Amino acid sequence: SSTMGQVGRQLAIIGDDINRRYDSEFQTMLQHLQPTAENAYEYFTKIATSLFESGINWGRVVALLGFGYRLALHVYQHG
Amino acid sequence: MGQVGRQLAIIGDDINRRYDSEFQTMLQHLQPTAENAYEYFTKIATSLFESGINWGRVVALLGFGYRLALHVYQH
Repeated sequence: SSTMGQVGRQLAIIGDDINRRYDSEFQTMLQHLQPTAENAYEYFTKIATSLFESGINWGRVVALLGFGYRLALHVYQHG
Repeated sequence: MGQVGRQLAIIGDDINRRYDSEFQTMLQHLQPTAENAYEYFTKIATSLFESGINWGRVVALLGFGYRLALHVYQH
């Protein structure tokens, strides 16, 4: 009924679109890095630094968070 | 490293370009104020996760929560 439920379902469309666009693209970059528990932190901070030197918006931040989630999940499963 | 950081910049800019106006439209229908920003965010998040959780939905929630907080701060 209320707007909250309509907005919540609209965000599912946004969230699934982001998830479907870039989840396989995050995994491709992890295959190239092959990060491990010993170097996941250094990889992520220099990836983050290289991202923010060219600008910062909320889209860049959420992209980095998504990649950091996949990277950590990758390390946990392949490390 | 260099390409990973540059590709996430393209992705992040595309995400920012693709959905920012959709967040503004949601805020104008909610007409939120400081007093009820919590109630709106908490209920929206409930509706979002009724149909499942994935990182794409969580980051969308955060990008909207940041727009909501930014909108509330102006008023």
